[PDB]
Amino acid sequence: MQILLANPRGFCAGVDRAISIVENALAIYGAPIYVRHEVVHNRYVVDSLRERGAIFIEQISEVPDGAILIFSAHGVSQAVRNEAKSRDLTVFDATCPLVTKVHMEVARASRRGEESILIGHAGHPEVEGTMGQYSNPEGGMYLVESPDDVWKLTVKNEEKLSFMTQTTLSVDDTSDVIDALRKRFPKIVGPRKDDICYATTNRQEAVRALAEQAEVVLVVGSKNSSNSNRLAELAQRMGKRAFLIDDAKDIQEEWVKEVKCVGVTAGASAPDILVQNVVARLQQLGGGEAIPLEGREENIVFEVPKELR
Ligand SMILES: C=C(CO)CCOP(=O)(O)OP(=O)(O)O
Ligand code: SF4
Repeated sequence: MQILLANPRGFCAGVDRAISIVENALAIYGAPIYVRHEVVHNRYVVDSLRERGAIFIEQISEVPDGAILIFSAHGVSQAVRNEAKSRDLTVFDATCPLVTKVHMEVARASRRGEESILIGHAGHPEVEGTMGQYSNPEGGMYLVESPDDVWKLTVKNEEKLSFMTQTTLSVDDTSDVIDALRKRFPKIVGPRKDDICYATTNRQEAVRALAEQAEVVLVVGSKNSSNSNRLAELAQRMGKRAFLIDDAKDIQEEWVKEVKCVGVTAGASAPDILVQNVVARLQQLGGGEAIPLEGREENIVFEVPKELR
């Protein structure tokens, strides 16, 4: 059994920064450090940090007065940032710069009273944060997930309309939704293609190349990781069996019985030690040296805030 590794895979720049933000806070100020929402969507990263004294909560009301609070990499609404601000709290913001970029555009549209449409998945914290940058009661902020949602949307002024996207979507599904938006609203304005980040695009491109060669694909990532789910889906749609797994213990022997080529990749929040343990398990089940595919080079790093060096 040949083991192939996708490239790129694993940590993006935003996740690396967000994790360092919480590790350095804990180091500078000692435990506890409160974090609103899982800092990134990975069970192993979250447990590692909790076991070091980060405490993960869902609402600002759970955080005591005097505390240090970190916003997750997914970002937060204005109302959240305001509730934190009115409270007696030291705040560090781990929001990925690439999410912040979308926030600034939503905020600009709000100020203009011009309506905006986000493509994204209902209930995701990134969507709640980005929708929550819009407050102008005179325009509007609408969420669509699919062409069918576009076909039912009505807006107040279709001559003044722009769109934004969640950072971790399917590049291909999002393309379909934009084509629908432009047919329904010919004067809609947007970025040249979408707001899907470089890491999400590259890991999709990499898993496409991986699935071309492998009969089975394992995607290391947590159930609630939106970008990881898109990797598994992509492979499945190319007709490969694909499984989303947190660690090596999730691998079922049947999944790889009589398989000649298995591929492994990792979503943007999954640490490389988990992939190493997956490879070790595949090897026990008969695989050989893991071979990395050639891949698009990633070179972007986002530094922690100077106050957290
Ligand atoms: C940290 C992120 C903000 O885009 C995304 C990368 O990590 P993850 O925490 O797995 O988020 P997603 O559920 O949006 O994919
Ligand atoms: S997946 Fe993209 S937007 Fe989300 S944290 Fe990573 S680099 Fe930032």
